Amino acid sequence: HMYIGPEVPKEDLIWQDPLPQPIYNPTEQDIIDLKFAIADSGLSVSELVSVAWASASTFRGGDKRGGANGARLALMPQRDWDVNAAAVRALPVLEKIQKESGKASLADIIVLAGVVGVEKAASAAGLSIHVPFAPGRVDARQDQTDIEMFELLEPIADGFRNYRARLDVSTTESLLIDKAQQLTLTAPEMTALVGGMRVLGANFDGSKNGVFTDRVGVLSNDFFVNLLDMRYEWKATDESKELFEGRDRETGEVKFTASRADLVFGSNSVLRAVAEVYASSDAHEKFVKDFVAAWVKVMNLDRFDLL
Repeated sequence: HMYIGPEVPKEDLIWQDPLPQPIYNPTEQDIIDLKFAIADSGLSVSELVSVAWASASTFRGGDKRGGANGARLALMPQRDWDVNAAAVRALPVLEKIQKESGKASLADIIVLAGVVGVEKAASAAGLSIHVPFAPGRVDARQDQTDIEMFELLEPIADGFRNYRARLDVSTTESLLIDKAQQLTLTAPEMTALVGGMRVLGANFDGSKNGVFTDRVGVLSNDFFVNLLDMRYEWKATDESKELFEGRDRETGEVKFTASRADLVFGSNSVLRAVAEVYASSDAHEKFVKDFVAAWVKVMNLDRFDLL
């Protein structure tokens, strides 16, 4: 025997010292294992969706900064932002999962969590769908973050989580459009994300505003069906016109509450045309497929390495 054969693969070698900052290269089986770990973590759909959104939603198309790479949600100041309060209570579990595994960055794991969330919400609505996921993100550390000569702004508003920091007479609807264009979303993709994320229970503070469904955590088209249902009549609750009550016209009962961010989807002609497609009988699969595309789009905004 002359030993001139192919080099045994690195996956077969018994031992190799841990790098103090490992390069990761998760295998398909690595990703599958992480998925099961996340699904069995006891994190809810809403939390899985929340933590994923919070990490990714900082992207600015204007200059191409922000997004889920680097995992700044785990660092200051993002970890402490009011709007991220719900998201951040899920981090410690992914942090532990990341350590036990050592197969992927925390940056990747955060987005994987969103993938698992959307998949579960989909099966709860009677659909098996594959949510695309690309590994490769890295974790930034606190100092690397502190030195950077660009600035990411704590958001005055994020309509996708029905968050509005203070009223200053810039309208909530225009602030939602601003966020959306920062993320380079089209009007249809913005529309699927809002409706999706509403019924998923992704409001920053657990409020029921715009949550037009009795089955939270299920990726249905409930939001759209109930928003366009003429059975309901919509009234402002006071002079601000920031908050609305939807009452059954047949029985008088107050069924829903809503903010301006929710109501605009039925109160602008273009958005409404989109909403009425998603409301359609038998448009559920189509909605789910547009929500997924939109969601994955947002999750990948900053992935210039996937050149």
